[PDB]
Amino acid sequence: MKYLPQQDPQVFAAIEQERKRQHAKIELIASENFVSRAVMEAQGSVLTNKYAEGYPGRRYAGGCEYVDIVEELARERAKQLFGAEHANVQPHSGAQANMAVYFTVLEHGDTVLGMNLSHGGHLTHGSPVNFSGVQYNFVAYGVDPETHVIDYDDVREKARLHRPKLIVAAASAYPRIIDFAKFREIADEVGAYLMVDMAHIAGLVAAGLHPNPVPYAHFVTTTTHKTLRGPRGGMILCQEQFAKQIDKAIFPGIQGGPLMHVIAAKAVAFGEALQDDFKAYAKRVVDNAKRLASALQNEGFTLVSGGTDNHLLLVDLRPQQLTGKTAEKVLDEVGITVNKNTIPYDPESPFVTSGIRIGTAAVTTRGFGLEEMDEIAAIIGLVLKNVGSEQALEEARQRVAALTD
Amino acid sequence: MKYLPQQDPQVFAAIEQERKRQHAKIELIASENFVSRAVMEAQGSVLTNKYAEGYPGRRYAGGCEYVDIVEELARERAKQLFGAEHANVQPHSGAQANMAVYFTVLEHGDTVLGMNLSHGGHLTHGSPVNFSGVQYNFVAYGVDPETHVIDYDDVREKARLHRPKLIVAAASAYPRIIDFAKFREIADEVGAYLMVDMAHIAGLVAAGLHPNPVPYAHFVTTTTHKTLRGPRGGMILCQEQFAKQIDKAIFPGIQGGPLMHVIAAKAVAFGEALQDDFKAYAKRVVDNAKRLASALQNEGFTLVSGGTDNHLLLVDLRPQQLTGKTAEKVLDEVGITVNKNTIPYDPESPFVTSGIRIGTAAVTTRGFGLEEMDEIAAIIGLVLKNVGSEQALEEARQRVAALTD
Repeated sequence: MKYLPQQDPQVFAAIEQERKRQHAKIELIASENFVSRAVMEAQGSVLTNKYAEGYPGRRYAGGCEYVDIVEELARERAKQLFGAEHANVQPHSGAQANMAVYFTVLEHGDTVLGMNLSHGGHLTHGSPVNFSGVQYNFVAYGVDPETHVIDYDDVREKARLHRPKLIVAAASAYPRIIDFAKFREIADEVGAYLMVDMAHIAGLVAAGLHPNPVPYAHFVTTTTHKTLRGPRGGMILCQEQFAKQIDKAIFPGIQGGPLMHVIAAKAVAFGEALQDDFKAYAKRVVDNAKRLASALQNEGFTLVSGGTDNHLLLVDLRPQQLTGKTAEKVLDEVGITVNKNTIPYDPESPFVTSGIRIGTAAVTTRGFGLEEMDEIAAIIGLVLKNVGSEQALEEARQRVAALTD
Repeated sequence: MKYLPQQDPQVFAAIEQERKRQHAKIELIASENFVSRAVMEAQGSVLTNKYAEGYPGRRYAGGCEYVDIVEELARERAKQLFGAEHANVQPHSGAQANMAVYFTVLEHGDTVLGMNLSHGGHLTHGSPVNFSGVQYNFVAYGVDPETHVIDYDDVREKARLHRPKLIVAAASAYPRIIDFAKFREIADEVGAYLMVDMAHIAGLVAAGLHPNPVPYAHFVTTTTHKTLRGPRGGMILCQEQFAKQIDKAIFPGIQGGPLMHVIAAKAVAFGEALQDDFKAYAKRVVDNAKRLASALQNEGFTLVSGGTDNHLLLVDLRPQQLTGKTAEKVLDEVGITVNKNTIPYDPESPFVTSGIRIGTAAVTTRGFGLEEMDEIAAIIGLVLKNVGSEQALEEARQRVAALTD
């Protein structure tokens, strides 16, 4: 940076602190990742100056000749990446991506079937304090109490009973592979649309390590900033029959002027995803997640679903008689960043929880491998089995520092 | 740039073309402006890596210690700038800022009174193809057919008849000062909330050249990227009694994770706005708009409202027997960027129009003064009075090139 340190010393100092923090801490938040310097440079471009209401070629303003190219590059790379017939790269977030799809196919008060929020489902999949649960009539399907895998007979029973107009698949904290073929089969029986919110698994789908929902879903929403390793924003994928309706829902439906600088960075992120190195990266993410899961069990931890199939895992902390809140607090003290997360059939509230959510996407971008996964799990064991001991937390603090150079 | 040219030659080339375009063209789109290099550097920071769901201190994730400072800096500077009791700097856009306020005080199907869209009102103020007109029952007030100034007796009559729960004030294409005192007086009579969408006039309010709506409105929404000269995003200002409700409406209401890198740039933009130079800048914007308005009338053009009080003006093209579409097209050929805009009581559709919207905020940032305003208006006269002559458009093309170095 050059102009910011002179202009705003207060803001620059906090950014530099955050920059050093991201390097020092072990970042295990499943939704977080580190973007390349090329992605950031695209977000810090002059493209923020341009109002580009509308779509490439069909704009409601002149001078969009070059930002059209940028958006088309973002749309075509995404179609090439996921095998979609249409893409919309304008959603400001995953929340707005979901919102636009809901705006497309649903009237106010329509019944929608999504995943239970305490079982892995996202806030935008029917939270009573979120727009989705207030605007639409959301019913929930769950996971098996023992295996923690989606009960597909329950998805079928809830669909046949409540008769939803839309079925939503995918989650924020589900460590297993989602059977999209069964979700479409259930949707076809009740005559409902199938939406898949692949936000978390997007990068794994792009690398071919998680089944692609695109051939099975009518709508596929995602964030660009999770396993896809792009800028903070959203995207909608659909077949050409909904293409016009999806575009109208974003603009002039729920949004206004798009973020052309962020869309530029999306294109860069999609470009990086198409390369062979990203496929090797995403496999290491999955390999690291399996290794970390196995190593935590070795330490004596119980895991939700008994392991993982993707990038994230959930630790059932009930055997250790610890809450997610307590675990989150004590690991923050030693330099490990997690988040408290409800486990399926949690006896605790969403603000206390009985579990922690851990992802490997961030540490794998850094260069962490199977060996580092063994050490991370060993530190977690030392911390959580000795919460009252400051000498163990000091030992953990030094071992965290050794991993991060 | 360093890493983007190597990583993505296609995206970098289009950005460089856009960079050169912004320098070459005369940018007269009223909603557009040029951000400082410090604002861009904040948007191209590592802050995009961090999930900061919640608010400073009351986060739903750990490691937010430094991004909290950034957001607090953005919130406190905005409060210092506009004299507000509370600020929310998380809205991804002006559309989402408006959406959150609507989500706060209104149920589905509630009556809301906003400005007529063909008279100056914005898309989010009740368009039947926008979420606002579909979600809520929008009624419109208008301007006087002769003076084009808001008919405040009509605002009062529409409010007393339709009994709205909320009244929205402000516009996308209104060249005069809005009487917020009268809007609150009308709202108090019918027992309705008053929302002011100051998106366009925000920078002029910050410099004290347009009356502050804050003391009069229950809610004040705005974009940060117009006359405020900041990054592309939104903001909500309100009194402390709605503070908790407004925060809940943004998260977990309509959004998810905020854009911390954009919020950083918002803080930088607010910091730049607090300085004395910005007040001198914003006065020049107003001075330039008055000079350009007077000079266009000198050329023989009819203006909506007979001039301007702010940053923008509307040219009534009916005397020249030209549509806004035609004027927009021919000025694009010579290097002047405008947008077609409906004039009050337009006989043409919103896709053809009888007028063009012109703003001075962008050219004033460049260094354009009263002399340059005289020349810009002279070129517009040459172009629009000689649409069929290629020799005049070539003469105009060279005169545009002379203004932009």
